[PDB]
Amino acid sequence: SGFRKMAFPAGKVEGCMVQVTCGTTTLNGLWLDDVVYCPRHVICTSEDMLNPNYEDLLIRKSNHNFLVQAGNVQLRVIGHSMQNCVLKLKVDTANPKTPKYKFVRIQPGQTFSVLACYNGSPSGVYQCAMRPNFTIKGSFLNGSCGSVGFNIDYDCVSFCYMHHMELPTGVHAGTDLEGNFYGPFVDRQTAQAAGTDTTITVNVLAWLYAAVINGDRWFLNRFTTTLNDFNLVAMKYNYEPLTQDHVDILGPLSAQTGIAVLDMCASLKELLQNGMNGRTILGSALLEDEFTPFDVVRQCSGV
Amino acid sequence: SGFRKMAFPAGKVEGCMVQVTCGTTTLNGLWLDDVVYCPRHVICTSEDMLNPNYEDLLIRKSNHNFLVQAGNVQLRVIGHSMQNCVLKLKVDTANPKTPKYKFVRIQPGQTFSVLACYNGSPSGVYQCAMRPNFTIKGSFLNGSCGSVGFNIDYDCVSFCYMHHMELPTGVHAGTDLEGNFYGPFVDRQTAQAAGTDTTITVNVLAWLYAAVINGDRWFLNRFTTTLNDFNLVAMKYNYEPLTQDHVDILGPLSAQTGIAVLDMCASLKELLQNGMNGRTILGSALLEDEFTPFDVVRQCSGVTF
Ligand SMILES: *[C@@](O)(CO)[C@H](C[C@@H]1CCNC1=O)NC(=O)[C@H](CC(C)C)NC(=O)c1cc2c(OC)cccc2[nH]1
Ligand SMILES: *[C@@](O)(CO)[C@H](C[C@@H]1CCNC1=O)NC(=O)[C@H](CC(C)C)NC(=O)c1cc2c(OC)cccc2[nH]1
Repeated sequence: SGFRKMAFPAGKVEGCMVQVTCGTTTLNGLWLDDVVYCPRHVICTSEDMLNPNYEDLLIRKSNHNFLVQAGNVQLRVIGHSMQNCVLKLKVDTANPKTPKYKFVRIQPGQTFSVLACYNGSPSGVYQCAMRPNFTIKGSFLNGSCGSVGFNIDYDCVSFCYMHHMELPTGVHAGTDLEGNFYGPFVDRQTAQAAGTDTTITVNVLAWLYAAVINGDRWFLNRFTTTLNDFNLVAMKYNYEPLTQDHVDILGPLSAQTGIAVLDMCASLKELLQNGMNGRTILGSALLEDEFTPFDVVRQCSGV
Repeated sequence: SGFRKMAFPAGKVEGCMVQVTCGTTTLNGLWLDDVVYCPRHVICTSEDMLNPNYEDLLIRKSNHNFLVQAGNVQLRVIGHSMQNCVLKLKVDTANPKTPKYKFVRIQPGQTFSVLACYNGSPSGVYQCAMRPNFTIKGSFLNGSCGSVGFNIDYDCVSFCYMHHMELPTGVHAGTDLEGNFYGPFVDRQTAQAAGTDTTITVNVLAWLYAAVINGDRWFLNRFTTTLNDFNLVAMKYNYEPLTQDHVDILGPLSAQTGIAVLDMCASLKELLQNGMNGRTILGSALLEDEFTPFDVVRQCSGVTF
């Protein structure tokens, strides 16, 4: 029993983190085979970062301009190219710790594990969710650029995130491993805002099922709602609409607890309209929305 | 910026997790150098666990009764001994991935990363706080016994926890790496209840220092207090009393902010006696008590290992 924000074991990724320095700029890189991936703004100086013409800045660079260190050993750069906001630094040595990996673009509402690194050295691991406005609520300080987010399926690491920026509001933004930002963000040194931060409804419902599986039911009620009437109320509160696909994804949690999805929706509607008073759900005073249905199934199946 | 429950990178521990099996009973063990550590109840059958005599049950076992596997590779057991509730098995191979490590016994309020493991395979990592009642609010399923909790310092992994038990309330109990349980629990198949829990005062204060570091300081008041007077008051609100070590580990955050420890105790005292008055701290109206001073420091300054 029990339910906790849980990340994947990061050992397979820890063996891929390196340090990338260009001039006075340093951040993290991801070393897979004989390629090191890192945010392209490492080639920038403090002045270039205000408005960088990356294609212009990149052509004026040589291989020896890039200092790549894997722990103690320094890796010799024998080529370099750009794929959107990701610099690809070819090296004369293939990482012997390269695991089975793939590059994927995660969907909003989905979760992944982040391996926060500084100076190429892992520092901490935690789980994040790709929010509807394509930001993530992480913990990133100066020098965390180049940190990656990932999921693991058996023996395959699916890389989905590389960190680039912290918005003025304190949330964070980044790209997939092909260098495409999540959201309307750009890698220039400017204050940038995201779209309205809507709540991942299917995740909140999954988290309510987890609370019930762990013996908490004070928020349940005998009322019921139609899918449309629930979505009417949810959208009023800046919640994402619940699709029939979401209803289907919640099936296992419904079968395990015996609470129909539309029954849980009636509970959430009451919570949204009445609040939680001073009560808590799984120790939280707010409705948690960064647990996916699968995150709940993996921790609550058989409980 | 940002504040999260953050676990340590677990690569150094993942390379040490193995599976230990006796008969049909299987759990996790910790492979360090040429010794594997694991809960002693692996030697029990399902019925043995109801009322085991581990000394008697162990006398009937030999080295050849122990199946130790790293993945699918068997590690031949060449020696066995019992230390409290932990079984120590000498194997013929020294773990090449053994990291710098030490065995430590933590205090209530200290946090550590748990590497949840099943059949010797790491499955998840999350941060836990040792409650004052010597339980942890973990997430453990069948086959999780032998999972360890740890901290990482000078490239050294300090092992502090090995999983054994789930309580009826849904919390969890275990031992240190010397087999000594945290709290008054025993490795037996019975429903055992933990004492009444309390809030970890030192961690709440650390969380208040965190808010002040971030410019959120409305709660800072003009009063101070003695350590003794605060402890007597805090206990009336189900808060644990502070020790001299607690005051000392709060030192760095006290110097960083310029707020004396006993001054912030007086501020917390007012929050307990008067409430928040519809206000929040770091975005929450709930006082957080599972962030140690180091966690606040390690996360407000990005220390690596
Ligand atoms: C990377 O480590 C840079 O190498 C760093 C990310 C963080 C810094 C602190 N916490 C983090 O997560 N990223 C940046 O500094 C980026 C660099 C861009 C992509 C070139 N810049 C920002 O994240 C950024 C800039 C500004 C800004 O300007 C002016 C105004 C307000 C917020 C802001 N964030
Ligand atoms: C280990 O994996 C066993 O090897 C397992 C712990 C969990 C199983 C699911 N989630 C967990 O955390 N541990 C046990 O099953 C222990 C075995 C002891 C140490 C011999 N037993 C319990 O945790 C336990 C027993 C009982 C009980 O009796 C019957 C009544 C109520 C609760 C309870 N928990």
